[PDB]
Amino acid sequence: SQGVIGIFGDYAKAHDLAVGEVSKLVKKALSNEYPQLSFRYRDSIKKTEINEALKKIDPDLGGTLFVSNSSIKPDGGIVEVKDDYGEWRVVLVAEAKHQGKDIINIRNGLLVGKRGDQDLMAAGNAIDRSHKNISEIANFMLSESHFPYVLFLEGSNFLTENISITRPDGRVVNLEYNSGILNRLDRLTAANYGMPINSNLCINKFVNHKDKSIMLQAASIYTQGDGREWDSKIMFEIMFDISTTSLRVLGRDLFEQLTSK
Amino acid sequence: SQGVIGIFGDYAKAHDLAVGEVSKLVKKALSNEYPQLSFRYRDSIKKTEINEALKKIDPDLGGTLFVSNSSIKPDGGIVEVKDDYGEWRVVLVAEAKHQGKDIINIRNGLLVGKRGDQDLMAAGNAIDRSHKNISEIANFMLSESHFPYVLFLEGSNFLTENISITRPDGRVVNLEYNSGILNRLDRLTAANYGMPINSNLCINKFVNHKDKSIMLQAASIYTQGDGREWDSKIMFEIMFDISTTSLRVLGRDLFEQLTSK
DNA sequence: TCGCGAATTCGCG
DNA sequence: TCGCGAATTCGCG
Repeated sequence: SQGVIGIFGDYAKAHDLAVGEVSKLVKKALSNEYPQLSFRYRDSIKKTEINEALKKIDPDLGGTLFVSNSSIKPDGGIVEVKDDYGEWRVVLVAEAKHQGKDIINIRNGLLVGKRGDQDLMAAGNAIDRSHKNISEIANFMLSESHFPYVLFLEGSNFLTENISITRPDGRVVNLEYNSGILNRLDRLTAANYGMPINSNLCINKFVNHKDKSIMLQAASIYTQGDGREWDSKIMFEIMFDISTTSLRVLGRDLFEQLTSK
Repeated sequence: SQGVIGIFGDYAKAHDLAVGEVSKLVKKALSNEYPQLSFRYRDSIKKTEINEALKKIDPDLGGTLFVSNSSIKPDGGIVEVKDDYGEWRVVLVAEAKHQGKDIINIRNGLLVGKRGDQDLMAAGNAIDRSHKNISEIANFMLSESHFPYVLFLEGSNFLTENISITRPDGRVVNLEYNSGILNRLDRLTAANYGMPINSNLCINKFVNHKDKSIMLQAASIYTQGDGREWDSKIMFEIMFDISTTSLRVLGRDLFEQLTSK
């Protein structure tokens, strides 16, 4: 709670900064707050890197590639920091997804459906893709104790409250939030193991079962619950919060740089 | 290696059985081989179940649902067995995916692309969806030591060798296997942590890092490497193999039923 | 070049 | 009914 983020946030709002530009601005704020630490922003990671990180855990892992310069490209990029051993440690990965143009149709008068008949459109499964990148960055961070992955959802397919949109003929159509003809929110909940959405799940839980002990890598899933678009200021504050808690977890491998610089 | 599967396999080939009907036939073979064990086949699992399995690991897990009767429906169903405590243990989950209709276009004469110009079509990312279900059944089986998930890939987007298709005008067009304009095989490799495709990865590896010890749940990804469709006999034999090794892992909780029945 | 992402309508039980 | 899956063309750097 250092005040400087109040100025940064109002900058984002004053410019309608998308997720990618907000993560770039988060890097700026971080280096402003921690001037002796070294941050950077990437817009992609190559599969070779991920595989290289994998076989460092176990020799039999990470031994596959079919397209040589294949890569993943989170539309909000990766913010990293440099630790005391010169290694780069990811402190933020962000992505922003959209589904369900229903509120647009109902705001206007366009009747959708197979025969121009429907008010609503049966929600599709495109949002299932979001699990691939989460898997990639999870495997990338399989040796870290923090998973700083933030997903930002938007659209009529991601409602957490009931909303009423009125047509150009006075017709109030109602979007019922828990309706399985619209709500695709459940399609993401496997990523944080059914832990709460709209919350920062950055620090990894360790759960057991038998002698079977294991680590969970949960993603932070945030929803514009009322159908509207995201406020860049809030989007910014969330990312700053998830990145700082990442820095808290990295605190051991950052000490030298912070005390002697 | 009990012979009976030779007859079963030739049955599948003689009928072109899709993945779902092959898994149903696998159940039949299993109960034929293990007549004192109790198997069953489901075609879906409800999110409530998955959440119920999750909070059995940790109280804070599995506490989310937005659509009440939301479910997942692997197009090859789930084969289970009943253990000595009356509990049902999944021994097989199978799914079959398709991408890249290129070999059809080149077999015929249809030039694709924005202006009816191209021989090839730039491969899309629909195959990324396959990670959701893998996540769901992984969370479902987070307390098991075996992950019996088999994925069957088919299409010009999943080639492991170079193939040559000749047009109705003598034109040999060549599909180069490691071409990143066609090959989407890398889009699955996060599921088995870069371990070998076309192999049975059913038994879970335990890898460490610090004191940080963890369990990996790797999916079996099989490819029709030469673009063609799957032979139901082989598809069958693979599923039977992955399911039996599942039974091997369950061997402790199955003893009573096998010795006293 | 090459390789990555976007998220869509609608069928089906 | 309601809710799940299918996998597609093509833009963009």
